[PDB]
Amino acid sequence: AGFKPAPPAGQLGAVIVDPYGNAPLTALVDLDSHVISDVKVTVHGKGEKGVEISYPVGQESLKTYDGVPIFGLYQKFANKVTVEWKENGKVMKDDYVVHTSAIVNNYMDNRSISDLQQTKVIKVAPGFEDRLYLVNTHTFTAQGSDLHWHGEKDKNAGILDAGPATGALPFDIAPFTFIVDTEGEYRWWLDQDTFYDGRDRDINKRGYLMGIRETPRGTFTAVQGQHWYEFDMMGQVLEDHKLPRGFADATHESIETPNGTVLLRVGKSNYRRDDGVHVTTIRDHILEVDKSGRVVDVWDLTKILDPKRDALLGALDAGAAHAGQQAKLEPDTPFGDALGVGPGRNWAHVNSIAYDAKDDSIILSSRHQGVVKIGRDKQVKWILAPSKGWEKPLASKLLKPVDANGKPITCNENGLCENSDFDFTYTQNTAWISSKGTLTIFDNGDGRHLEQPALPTMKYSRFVEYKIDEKKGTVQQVWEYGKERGYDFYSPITSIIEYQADRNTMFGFGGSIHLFDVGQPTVGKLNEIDYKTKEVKVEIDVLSDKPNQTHYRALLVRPQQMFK
Amino acid sequence: AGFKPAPPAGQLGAVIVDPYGNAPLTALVDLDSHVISDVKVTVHGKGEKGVEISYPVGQESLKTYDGVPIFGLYQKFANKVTVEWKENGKVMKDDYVVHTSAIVNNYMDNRSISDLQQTKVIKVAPGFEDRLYLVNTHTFTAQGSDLHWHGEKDKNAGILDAGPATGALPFDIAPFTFIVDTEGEYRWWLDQDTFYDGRDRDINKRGYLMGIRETPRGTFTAVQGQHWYEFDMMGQVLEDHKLPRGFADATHESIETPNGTVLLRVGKSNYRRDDGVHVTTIRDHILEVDKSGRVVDVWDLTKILDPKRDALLGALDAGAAHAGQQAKLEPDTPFGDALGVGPGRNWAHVNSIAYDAKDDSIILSSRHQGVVKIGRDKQVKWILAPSKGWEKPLASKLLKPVDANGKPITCNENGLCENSDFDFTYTQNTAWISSKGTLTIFDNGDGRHLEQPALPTMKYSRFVEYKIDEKKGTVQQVWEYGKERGYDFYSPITSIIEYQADRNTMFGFGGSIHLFDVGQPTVGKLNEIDYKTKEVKVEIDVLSDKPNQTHYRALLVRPQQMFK
Ligand SMILES: O=[N+]([O-])c1ccc(OS(=O)(=O)O)cc1
Ligand SMILES: O=[N+]([O-])c1ccc(OS(=O)(=O)O)cc1
Repeated sequence: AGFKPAPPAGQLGAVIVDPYGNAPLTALVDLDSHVISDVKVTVHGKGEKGVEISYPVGQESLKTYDGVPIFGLYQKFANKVTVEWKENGKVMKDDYVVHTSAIVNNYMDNRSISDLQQTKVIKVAPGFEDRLYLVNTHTFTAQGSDLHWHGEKDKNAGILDAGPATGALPFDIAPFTFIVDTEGEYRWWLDQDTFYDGRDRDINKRGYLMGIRETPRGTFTAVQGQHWYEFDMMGQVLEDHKLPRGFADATHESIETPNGTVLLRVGKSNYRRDDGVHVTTIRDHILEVDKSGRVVDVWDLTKILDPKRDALLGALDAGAAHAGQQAKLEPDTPFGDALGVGPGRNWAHVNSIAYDAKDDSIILSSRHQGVVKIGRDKQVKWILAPSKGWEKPLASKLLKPVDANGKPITCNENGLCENSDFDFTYTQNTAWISSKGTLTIFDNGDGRHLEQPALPTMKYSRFVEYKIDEKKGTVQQVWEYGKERGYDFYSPITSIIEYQADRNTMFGFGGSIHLFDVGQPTVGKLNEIDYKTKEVKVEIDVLSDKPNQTHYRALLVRPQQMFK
Repeated sequence: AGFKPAPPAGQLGAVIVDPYGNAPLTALVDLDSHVISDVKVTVHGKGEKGVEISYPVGQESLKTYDGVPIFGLYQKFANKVTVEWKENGKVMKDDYVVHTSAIVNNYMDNRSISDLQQTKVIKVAPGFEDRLYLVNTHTFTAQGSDLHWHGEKDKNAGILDAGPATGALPFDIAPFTFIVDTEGEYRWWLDQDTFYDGRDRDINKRGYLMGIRETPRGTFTAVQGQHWYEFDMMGQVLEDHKLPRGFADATHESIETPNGTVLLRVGKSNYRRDDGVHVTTIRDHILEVDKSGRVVDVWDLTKILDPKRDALLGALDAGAAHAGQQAKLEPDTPFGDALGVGPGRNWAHVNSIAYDAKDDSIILSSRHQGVVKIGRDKQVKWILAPSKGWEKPLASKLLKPVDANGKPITCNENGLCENSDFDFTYTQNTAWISSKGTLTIFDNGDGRHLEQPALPTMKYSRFVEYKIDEKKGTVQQVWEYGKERGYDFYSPITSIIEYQADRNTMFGFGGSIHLFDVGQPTVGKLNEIDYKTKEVKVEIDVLSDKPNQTHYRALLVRPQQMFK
C-alpha cells in the first residue's frame, strides 16, 4: 503493497488540503499527537496589495480537527502560511507553502458570461483593508425548475384533469458561495456538491441554499429545501436535519437562539383549509427546533396575521418580460407559489426572523404585509406597516410614527408621511435587532406607498433603522441611507443590512441591483457606510455569472471568531 | 392519474404504520390540522393475559410528528388502540384497529436456531406486570469480521511483508433490538437497516450498536462503529454524527449530560507512540462532544492511567475453544484489539461512563484495570480496585475499604478480604451513579481475586453497590446480590445494573450466561430484585438466535417518558 500517508511538513504533522472535501481553499495542519496551545495562523497576502489573513485558533478547534485549521487561501496558488504555537513551554513556528487547486462552477450553460462571478472593488477606505465578506449567491441550472409537490384536486377542476401542484418545490437553484476580500479576491469557496446536486433527482439535495447565519460557536446555520444544516469554515457539515414531517420548503432564514434552538421559516404540508382542501402553504410558518431536529414550537401565521389583507399584494410589480405591471389579483389564482391571498398562496412571504430574548418573542419581516412582533403566546405585539387594509383587532397593534421629540407624525393610510423623513418599509428584508438596541431593516422598496410609480426607474431602496417604544406603541426613524442613490441602488428583492459596532458602520448588501436590465449581469453591492457621517467606507460589486440572476445575502465574517 | 393518500380513520387523520420506516410496531395518527391537547394513548393487551400499554403524549411530540405517536403494538396483529384527547374544550375519543406486519431478521445462516430470539418468562410478581424492557442484543453476520484498519509497519517486520492491521474495525455485528413485555411478547422492534448494513461495504453502516441510553428528552443515544446517534421510539433518527476525524471505534457507551453534551468511548487513530509507531488505540479515550459533533473535551487514558499495569490482564480468561486458559501476556503481541499492555493494545477496555455533575468529573469502568474517577483537570481522583500492580502516584488514590462503622477492612493485594462480605469488582461493567447517591456496578467476576479458579464453574457475578467518601478516600459495600446464584448467573462479559427508585428494585441484565456452553443459545437474564428483601420481582430470560452469541445490555423503559 500500500501507500504511505503524507509525511510531516514541519514540526507538527502533514498539511492536508481540504480535509473535509467541501472547502478547497482550506487546509489542516495535522497535530500528529503534539500537545500545543497559543495557536495563531497567518495566511500572507498575494502580491504587493494582497490582504493578509490572520487568526487565533482555540482548543476546542484543535481538538475537533485534530489539527490547525488553515483558512483564507487563494485558489490555484502557492500560499505562504505561518503557524505559531507553544509546546513544552517553548515558542514555536513553522512556515508552509500550501498549494491549492482551482474553484469549479459545475452549473454552466450558454447563458454563462464566464465560470465565476466577477468582483469590482469600488472603494476601500483606510482601516478597512482587512474586511472579509461571505457572499451567499447562486447560479441557474441548465434545466431550471424541474419538480413540483403534488397537491389535491379542487372542487371545480376538470373531471379528466390530472391533480394540481402545490407548495414551492420549484424554488430550486445551484449555490455559489464564497468569501471575497477587499482586493476582490476569492479567499474561501464552499463546494457546490456540499449540499446541492442539480443533476440528480434526489430532493434531499435540492432547494435554495439561504439563511446563512452565524452561531455562538463561530459556525453557521443554513437551509436548503427540506433540510436544515450547520457547517463551519473548514467545510465540515456539523448538522444535517430533515425538516419535521409536517413541514416543507424551508427558505430565507435560520437563526440559532441563546437557548440552543434554531428558528426556521417553512411552509406546512397537508394544511387543511376551511373548505377542506389540502395544500402546502407558502412561506407562512415559523418553527423553533432543537439540535435533535425536534419541534419545540410552531407559529402558524395564517391564524395570527391576516392572509386576506391585499393592501400591499395588489400594489406589487410582476417582474419580481412583465415589469412596471402592477399586480392584478385574481380570485381563481391556483394554489401555489403565486401572489394571492389565503393559505396556499404567497400572501405573506416571510423572509427574516429575529429572536427577542428579553421577552421570548419573534420579529418577522413579511415581504407582503409588514414587520411584526409575535409573542411566545402566539399573539401579535406590534406591527410596523402602513395602516391600509388592517382590520380590527390587528389595527390596534399598528405602531404610531413619531419624531425625535415624540410628536406624532402625520401619515396617510398608504404610508406617505407629511413634512418628515419618516417612511415605512415596503417588501422589506432582514428585520433584525442591532447591538444598539434598535431595529434594522433593508427597505427594498417595491410597491412603495402601496402603488407602482409613474415610471419603473422611480424606485429606490434604503438602509433604515428604527427605535421602537413598545409601551407607548410608537416608532421612530432614527437613521437611513440610499434613498438618494436612486435606481442604481435599488434592490427589489433579497438583500440585507446589519449594524457593525466595531467600526461603527452599517454593513449592507444589495442583492438584485439591475435585475431587470435584460441581458446584463445582476449586481450585488457590498457596502459599509460610516454611521456618523454616511461616508462610504467600503463598496465592492459582485456581478452574476449569468444575466438577470439575483444574489441573496452576504455576511461580514471575522476569522478571529471562526475557530473558537 | 395519481393516487390519494390514506383517508382519515376517525375524527383526526389517517393512521400510518411505521411512518419513519425504522419501527414496524409503531404507528402515527395524523393530526390533519386539528388542534388538540391532553392526549392519551392506550394499546390493548392481546388475549386474556396481554399487557396493556398506556401513555400521555406531550405538545412537543404532537408538533414534531404532526400527529399522535402509537407505541407498543404487537407484530402481525390487529392491534386495538384507543386515543383520547381534548379539542375545542370537548373530550374526544377514537378506537382504531391498527394492523401490523412481521418482524424480520435479515441475518440468518446455518447456525440460526430460528429467526427471532426466544423469551421465557420465569417470574413476574404482582405489581410488575406493566414493566417494559428494551433489549440491546445482536446477531452474527454470515461472513463475520471482514474489515481491518490498515496500520503502520513496525520496526522488526519482514522486508517483503504487507502492512499490518491496527485498531478494532472487526468489532462488527448485526443488531437485534426490541422491547419485551412481562408476557414475553415483542412490543417494539428497531429495523436492523436503521443503522446497519452488513452485506454492503460502507463502513458508515458497520460496527456494534451499543451504549443505548435515555436522554432528558425521552429519546436515546447510541454508538455504532464510526458514528454516534440519537433516535426516538417512533424510529426517527434525530442525529447522526461522524466521529471527529482524530478518533475511531466508538463502543460500549454514550451518555448525554445535563449540559447538552455527550460522552463517548472511542480510540485515537494515528496515535503516535514514543517509539514513533502510529496505531489506532483501543477503548482508551473519552470524548465529550456537543450536538454539532464538535469536540468539547478529550480524556486520553494512556497519559492518565497506567497502560503497563498487567495485574488483572495476566489473570484473564482467553475464551472472552480456549477457556479456563489464564491469559499469557507476550511482549511481542502485535498491535490490535488484543489483551496486552501499552497504547495500541487492549490494556484498558473502558466500557462505561458516568458523569458527576456535582464536581464536573467522569467515572469510568475499565474492564482490565478497575473503576476510576477522573476530574475535568485530567487527574485521577480515586480508584476502586485491588492494590496489586499500581505504582505511585496512582496507588495513593486507591479507595480504602471500610465497614458500616467505618473501620478498615483488611484485604490483600489481590482484593481478597478477611472476615467480610466486601469484595472489589473484576472485569466489571456499568459503573453508574444511582438516584440514591451511590455507585452501582455489575461485577462480572472474571479474574476475580486476580486469578483463575480451580474449576471454570467456580465463577460468579454480582450486582453490587458502593458508598464512597471522597474526602476520607474510603469505600463501603452496602448491598450485593447474585454470588449465591452460581454459574447459571455468571456473565463473564457485558451486562448492566441500575437502581430503580420507583418500586425500589435493582434492575439487572446478565448478558452472557452460558456463553461457553458450546452449541447452546446464550442467555440474557432480565431481573428486578427487591432492594429491601432480595426477593425476585421479575425474571425473564432471552435466548440468543444462534449459539454462543452474547447479548449486550437492556434498559427498563417507561412509555410515560417517551413522548414529552
Ligand atoms: O426569484 N428569487 O431568487 C427570489 C425572489 C424573491 C425572494 O424573496 S426575498 O424575500 O428574498 O425578496 C428571494 C429570491
Ligand atoms: O465478544 N463480545 O461480543 C464482547 C466481548 C467483550 C465485550 O466487552 S464488555 O465490556 O462489554 O464485557 C463486549 C462484547
